[PDB]
Amino acid sequence: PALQAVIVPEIPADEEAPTTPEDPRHPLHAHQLVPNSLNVYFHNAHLTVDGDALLTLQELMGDMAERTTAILVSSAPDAGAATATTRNMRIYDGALYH
Repeated sequence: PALQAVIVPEIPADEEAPTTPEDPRHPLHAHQLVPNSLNVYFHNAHLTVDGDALLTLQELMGDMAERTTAILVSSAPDAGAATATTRNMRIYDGALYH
């Protein structure tokens, strides 16, 4: 829910795409910076991105990631050391999906 706040402007038709952050037409200008938006989080890092750079968020949104979950897997010991008494004890290791 913090990701939908893109503050790219409505560029007038048949106009050049601004690149420097000194003009107000740039999305990283202080005039077009509302708090709790992606532009202030980019400016806190002081990185330079364009209008289409933040416009790629709306098509990056097409694939979603639900939530991270914990996976604990286990298996028997390997066939090089699998005997009648080692098969009782298994190996237990865990991982983090997403």
